[PDB]
Parts: sequence; structure tokens; C-alpha cells
Amino acid sequence: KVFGRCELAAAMKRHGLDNYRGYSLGNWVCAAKFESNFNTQATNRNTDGSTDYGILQINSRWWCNDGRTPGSRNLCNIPCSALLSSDITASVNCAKKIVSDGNGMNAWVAWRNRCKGTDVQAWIRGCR
Ligand SMILES: [Pt+2]
Ligand SMILES: [Pt+2]
Ligand SMILES: [Pt+2]
Repeated sequence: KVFGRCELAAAMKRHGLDNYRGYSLGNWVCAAKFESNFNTQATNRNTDGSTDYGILQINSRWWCNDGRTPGSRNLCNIPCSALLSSDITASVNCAKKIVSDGNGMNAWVAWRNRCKGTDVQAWIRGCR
């Protein structure tokens, strides 16, 4: 599924991301936009043997188990394929774990580069 901006904002708000650990909702919309272009099926296979999966491009070395990645810790306790669903719940739940395990949103390259220091509220402005 390729979400619209306001659609995805509403789904993320229903799953409690607004002000999660002090990150406003527009941060999370912005991260997904520059990670995956709001595409739930996005994958990126890296040269190091890990793969990034889904709308927040969660990586298989630390967070999910794909059976193909050396070193994997599976800290979100999920198969990586569960992050390729049209339903964002698994991605959201895992992201919450990523930010809590002492990581900020700096964990996401795209957030650090394309969202940090910008007006992220633009990404939800005009939505209901
Ligand atoms: Pt939902
Ligand atoms: Pt829901
Ligand atoms: Pt949820």
C-alpha cells in the first residue's frame, strides 16, 4: 500500500505516536516519507547482508528476524515480513521499541538528514 500523507498521519495518531517520547506526529510522517515514500512494501537489501523493511525501513540486524542476516538480535520479536503489511501496526509497535531502547529518532538516517531542523508540522497541516 502507498499511503497518502494525511491518511498515514491519522493511522499513526490512532496508534499513539503523537508525542511519543516527545516526538510530535509530523516527525514520524516525515521519517516515513523520506524512508519509504509511504510504501508499506519497500525493501532495501544492503551489502552487509541486512535488509531494511517496510514503511519505516526497519533493519534486520537489530530489530526483526528474516533468517538471512548475520548477527541478528530480533529485539522487536517479529518476523521481518510482518513489517510488509498494509496494516502499520507491527511497524509502529517496533518503532516505539526502537525509540525506547535508548535511541532517539536519530536511528533513522532519513529523519536526521531530511526532517531534523525543518518545520515537520507541515507534514500534517491541513489534515483532520
Ligand atoms: Pt490501524
Ligand atoms: Pt488501528
Ligand atoms: Pt498500536
